[PDB]
Amino acid sequence: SREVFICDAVRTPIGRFGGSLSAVRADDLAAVPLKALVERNPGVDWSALDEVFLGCANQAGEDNRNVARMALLLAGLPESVPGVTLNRLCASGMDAIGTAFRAIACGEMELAIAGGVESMSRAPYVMGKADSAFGRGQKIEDTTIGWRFVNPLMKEQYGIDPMPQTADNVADDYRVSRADQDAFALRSQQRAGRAQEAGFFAEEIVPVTIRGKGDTLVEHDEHPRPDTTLEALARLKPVNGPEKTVTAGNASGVNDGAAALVLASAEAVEKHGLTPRARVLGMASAGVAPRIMGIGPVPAVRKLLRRLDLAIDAFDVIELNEAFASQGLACLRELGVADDSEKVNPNGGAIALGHPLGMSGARLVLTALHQLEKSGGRRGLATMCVGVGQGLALAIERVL
Amino acid sequence: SREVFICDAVRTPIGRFGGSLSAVRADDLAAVPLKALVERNPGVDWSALDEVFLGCANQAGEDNRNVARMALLLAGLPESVPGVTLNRLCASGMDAIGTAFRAIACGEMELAIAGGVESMSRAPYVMGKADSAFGRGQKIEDTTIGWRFVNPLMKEQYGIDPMPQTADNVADDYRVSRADQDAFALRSQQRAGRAQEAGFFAEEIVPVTIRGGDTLVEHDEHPRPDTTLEALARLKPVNGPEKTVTAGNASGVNDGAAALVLASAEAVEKHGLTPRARVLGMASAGVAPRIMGIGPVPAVRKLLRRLDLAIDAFDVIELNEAFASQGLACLRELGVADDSEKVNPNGGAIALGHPLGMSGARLVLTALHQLEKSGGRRGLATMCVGVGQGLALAIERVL
Amino acid sequence: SREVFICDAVRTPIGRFGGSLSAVRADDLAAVPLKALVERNPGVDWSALDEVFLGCANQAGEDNRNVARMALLLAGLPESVPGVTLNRLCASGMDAIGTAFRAIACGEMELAIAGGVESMSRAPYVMGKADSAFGRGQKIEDTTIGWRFVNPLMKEQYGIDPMPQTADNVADDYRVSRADQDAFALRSQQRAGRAQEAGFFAEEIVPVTIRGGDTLVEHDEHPRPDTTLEALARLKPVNGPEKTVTAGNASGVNDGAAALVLASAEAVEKHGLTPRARVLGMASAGVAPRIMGIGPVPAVRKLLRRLDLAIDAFDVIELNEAFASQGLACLRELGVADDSEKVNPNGGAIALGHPLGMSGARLVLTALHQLEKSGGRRGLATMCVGVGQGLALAIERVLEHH
Amino acid sequence: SREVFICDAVRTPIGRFGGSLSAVRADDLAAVPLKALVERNPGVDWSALDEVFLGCANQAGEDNRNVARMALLLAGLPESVPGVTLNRLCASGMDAIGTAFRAIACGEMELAIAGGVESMSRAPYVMGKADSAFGRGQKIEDTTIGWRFVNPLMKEQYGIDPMPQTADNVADDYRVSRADQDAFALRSQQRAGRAQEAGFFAEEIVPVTIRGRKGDTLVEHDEHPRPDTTLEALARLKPVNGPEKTVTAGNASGVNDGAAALVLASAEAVEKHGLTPRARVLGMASAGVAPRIMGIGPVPAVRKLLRRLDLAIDAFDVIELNEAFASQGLACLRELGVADDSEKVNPNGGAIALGHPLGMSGARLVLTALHQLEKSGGRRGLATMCVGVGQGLALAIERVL
Repeated sequence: SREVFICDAVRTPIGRFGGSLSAVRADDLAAVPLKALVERNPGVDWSALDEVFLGCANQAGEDNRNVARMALLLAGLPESVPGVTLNRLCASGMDAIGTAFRAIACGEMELAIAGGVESMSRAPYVMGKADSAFGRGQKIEDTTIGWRFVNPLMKEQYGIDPMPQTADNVADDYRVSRADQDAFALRSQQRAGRAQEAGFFAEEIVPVTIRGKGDTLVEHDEHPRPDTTLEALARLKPVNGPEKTVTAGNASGVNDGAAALVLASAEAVEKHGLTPRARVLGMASAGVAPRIMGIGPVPAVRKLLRRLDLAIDAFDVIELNEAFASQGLACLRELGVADDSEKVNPNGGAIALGHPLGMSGARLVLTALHQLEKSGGRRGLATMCVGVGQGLALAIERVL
Repeated sequence: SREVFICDAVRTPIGRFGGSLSAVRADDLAAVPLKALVERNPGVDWSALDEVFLGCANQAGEDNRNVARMALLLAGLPESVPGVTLNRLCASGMDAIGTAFRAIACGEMELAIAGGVESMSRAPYVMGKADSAFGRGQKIEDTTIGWRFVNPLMKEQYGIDPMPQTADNVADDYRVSRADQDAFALRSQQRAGRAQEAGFFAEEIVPVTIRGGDTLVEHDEHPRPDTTLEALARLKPVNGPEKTVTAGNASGVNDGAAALVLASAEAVEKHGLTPRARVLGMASAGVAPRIMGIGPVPAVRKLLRRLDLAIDAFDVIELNEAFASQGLACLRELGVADDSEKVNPNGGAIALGHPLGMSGARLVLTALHQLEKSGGRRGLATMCVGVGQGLALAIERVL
Repeated sequence: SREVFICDAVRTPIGRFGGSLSAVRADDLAAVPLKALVERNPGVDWSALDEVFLGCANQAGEDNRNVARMALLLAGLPESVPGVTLNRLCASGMDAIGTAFRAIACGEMELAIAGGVESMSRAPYVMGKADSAFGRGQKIEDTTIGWRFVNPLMKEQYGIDPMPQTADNVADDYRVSRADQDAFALRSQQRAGRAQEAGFFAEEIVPVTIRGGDTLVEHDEHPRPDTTLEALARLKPVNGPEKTVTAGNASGVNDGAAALVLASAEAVEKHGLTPRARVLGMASAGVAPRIMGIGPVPAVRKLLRRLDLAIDAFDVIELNEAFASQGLACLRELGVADDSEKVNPNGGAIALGHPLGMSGARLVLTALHQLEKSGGRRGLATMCVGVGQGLALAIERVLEHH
Repeated sequence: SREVFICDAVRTPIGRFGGSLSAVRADDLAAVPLKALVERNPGVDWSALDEVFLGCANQAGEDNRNVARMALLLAGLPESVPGVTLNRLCASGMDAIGTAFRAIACGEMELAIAGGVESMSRAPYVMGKADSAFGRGQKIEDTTIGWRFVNPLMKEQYGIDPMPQTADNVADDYRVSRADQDAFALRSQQRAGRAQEAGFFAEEIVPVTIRGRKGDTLVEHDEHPRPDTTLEALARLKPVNGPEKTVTAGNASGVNDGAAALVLASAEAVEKHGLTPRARVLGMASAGVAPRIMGIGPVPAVRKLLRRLDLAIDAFDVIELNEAFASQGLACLRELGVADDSEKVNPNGGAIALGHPLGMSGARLVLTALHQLEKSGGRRGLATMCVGVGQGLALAIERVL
């Protein structure tokens, strides 16, 4: 192993479904943070960029045929730069970062961009080919979210629980009450409201231009509900019926966004005049039962911390993706961290900010690093649950 | 050094479009080699498997939402095993192996499976959402091959040349005659027919069970062993009578899957594995989309500069045969004879077909197979990528 | 042949594409005039209704599988009442009336409803089946307007000219200027604006209930009563600057339904109906598809030859205004002045819109309405048809004596 | 009401779903009987044809935008000849004949062609527009058979029972046993088998030629019959709607492709054009019933026609009762007072053997009733059929002496 440094990092705002980014093609959306990294670091010879690594969970729409390569071409990067796209659903953007990290760490590259994109607004319909002449069985399925082309052997053995059903399964199996879930969701809105007002998100964001009438600029996260009250949350009806616990209020949404980071060896930092902001420590993955996918981060974090020989206490910032309050609380309880820890999602998370699957994992690493710089903390841990039962964890350390 | 070894490696047969594997869902197809590797190596505690890495170029069909994880669950691997899917179009399967290699090389994992899948038979149609109430503008597009949801900025700047058009561009720009392309295609069919008859492909292949009573698919379906130079010389070019690329000097559209075991020294010792090769390294390069077939040249050169090796250092070169034109253009730029017996000794994709995600993994698997049969040392696997890339991966047989 | 009477007649307002009626399923929309006739004539034993005949040009969407029978059931008519749907594209609604007329005229039934419906807003996409395992050639086609599933034998022999191109072919071959087309369009907008202001259309219309709180849709959405000659003269032609057909001298894409009661002398007496007109007859004709707009000329001639009437025996002529070019070319062939006050006296489809299946029912309904207002005797309704047809239907107001 | 004659009449063979006619566009298929009427009757000035009327149940596919006019143009008929398409689902082709009849009977025209077409093989999929930006609710529906774009009000008030369910409802409410349904099915296959061997269908049929790189196929024979059907093979089939029900694939018609067309003429037109008058049309009547028991539709349609003509059912030498399902065939015969096994009912078999291309079937019933009257020397024929969403239609004819 040699050392690997995260240098510059930017993200787009995150839009609501059908919202402020809904007119931006996924490939063009993935380009925006790449173009911004080129314009923010003008001292770099971009023909020395070894690879662009992007996470993308869909890849059926405008993000088809390796959107990493589509996006780097659209962003103005030299045609000599290769690109590759990663799919670990919800954790694709974190996976891109770990994958760029491992490539640099064993000496195969010097300089890379890793991040992620999802346009859930523009997710297309898919239709299976007829497998016989004049086939009457064709159907179209929405790829915004959820299962399509269901394998009967998968449904039989593992189920096809929608994500909110998995979050109810976690609330049942780990005993996470409606009240604790709603209190977690309120803290995410409150912390994100304070961060919004302080300009913490504006420090992360690069704006998107919508060419419409006249050009407009998207600059603000659209998903947050900073006026949320505990009383409003307690009135919401659960997604899966009156005795369940998961609601639209204690869960993230469907969203659009992109993010990208520079990773570099020590030599690349010195050749290209980069600011090394953090060292990557490592990434680990784990499988769990698909029906309780939200608990994924517990064995992923434990595999990483065992190999790094570190306790959860060694971390000043923990970014635990808030796909659902039920699974966030259950992961914190298993790992021995207080429900309301100020070290965990200190500026709020996905319940406030939304969850464009491919982008989210890149956002978590980006914002952990950002919060370490503001707080003068040392170690950061980013972790998230993954559809069909996985977790992923990635640790960093601020450069002193 | 911190060595990474390729152990067991297997592949399905390769099916024609609408052919012998066309009834097998992409996810079930991917699961076939994973289940074969489990059954062939029962001394392994499979709960110690760190990751499944699969290449897949499409991911809109039965391969959606991370086919690596779908396939490992369908194959019977424990749910504790994570999976991730890579997309570098044509080279996805080679990228999977290189990615597993890097994860083990830097100490993050011990034991991985890497491979690839493509069901081009069962690739779906895609339809964009309406952006307006009562939208009249919707259309469906085929994802079997080629461009869909064309970005007009991509089309203006780099073009949207179909793969056979790029191959014609390489023929013109690198002066590769029709006659040279057709002779290359004939050698592929002849080398392939010999290897078939010798039972070489059968040693790589694990059979696919098709449920009707039940049948077994065991034989590669794409090869045309009775091909003649006169039969190739008579075909009309895809892009008109001036041009050189035909259906005969080109790969087709195909279905298949492959998977390899990769392991640290420690994992080999712990799980009683047979190490067969050491992975030396992988490199990628970009080129102009319009001549994507030349991608292997700067990828090979990047890898060989880092390893400190000349192209003559390799006993086997597996160069994907997407198009005879780009195969020859690459061989001539690299200083290797058109007809070299070191290059694709048992034939390539013109004969065997090209299920995108699978091909990269097949090239590594079969390079290692050929090294064992010949007593050679170093193998080089390389291939072009749609939208202008190349990938190269080098291996070395163990002593 | 016995006499056949038109009794009560009603229509929905006509909506724009994606406008005021765009949320109403085609079948529900067809039910609205049927239900209005039942509630307006509560005297009648509706179990004696012999048939519902509706026109509909599309029948792929919510109007699939015989919208006449769907609509009569949704309207609350007894399940004992049968229904049949007619498709002569643009003239389907007129054909429904003429078909009811003929059934009653040769004694096969006593009492019918005839009308038409179109929801061009909600027209679906269609997709051919794959003719081979793993077929790669599938596509989807919009059914809102225009050609789909094109037969190469039809394209080669007759062409697949879009409707506005056929209107440009009629303007070229019959020499109809841009300026005469624009002046014909202006007259339709002015005439319809006077008719709107007087409450003439409100008398035709029954409201559509939109479920949200519920709203009512009560007035035509398509008219542009502030239209000026200057504003029409500025519009760019559909098929390029050397052509004449525009958005302003042509009808639109529209939603609407209409229905009329038809009865024998015996049904009028038995059910206590008010007879308002007798049907004199219907005739159809084919022309070249490329000049479909001239269809009404041989249709009107064939009808008037059999009825032994000249064109000036008609107090009202409702000529569908699909395009000003073909309206003018038709009036000039029949010897009727471009600006006649007998022709479309309350304006036409350039103002009101053209929901294909409904328009033909609307023309007969509004011809009869105009006869009652003016004290006129005979009306003629005639319209052009896609792929080269014309249809013409003549009525005579029932006159009292002493 | 003056007299109206049926003159020449022809049909394609009936193909199976995805079978012998499956490569023929619906509009080209409809053109084949029209082209054959022209070639068989060169004594006609075809510029005097007043109208082509075709039945068609679907009209979403290659049959879109008035297939009557598309087909007469493809058939080579002059562009001066108008056409109109009727939709009464299963009865559309009978409706076309009645409609041509009524136009001639009240003096509005002299010479017409009437018939029907269905290509159930090539029926397309239909997809509703999204009613909102980025709508997630779109779906496609097969239009081969069955409900699409279901109205929740129709489902709540009347149901959306598929056709076989309606036939099970008729078997339950009218007490029609599985045994009687299978014996009815067997008689249809045996009668169609004898008619086939006798060349009876060959006299009705004009061939379709299909081209391609494997050469020409001449399609000449009905493909749906299973003349080797046995009672024990019928009795082994599993019912469509579960073990308690009676309707099977063996005691029901299928999904099929075909076209048919008939010449109708006034006395004067018969004279002027050198036509052979074969039958007088007596009349047509329609009736509604509950959609859930649509198979009983022919009972009130027949009773209404026979009341107005002042005829008893026994005045007919031939009854062509469409065999959509044996259950409704038998229920209708028992209501009209005609024996289950009558030799006057479907003497040459019916839709259980021959198939049911919706728009075409009603035209075939009238065509083949007239044919059987000519072979037998019978005087009066009755054609009747049930209709999806609860109708019947009945049409009566009289052989010219």
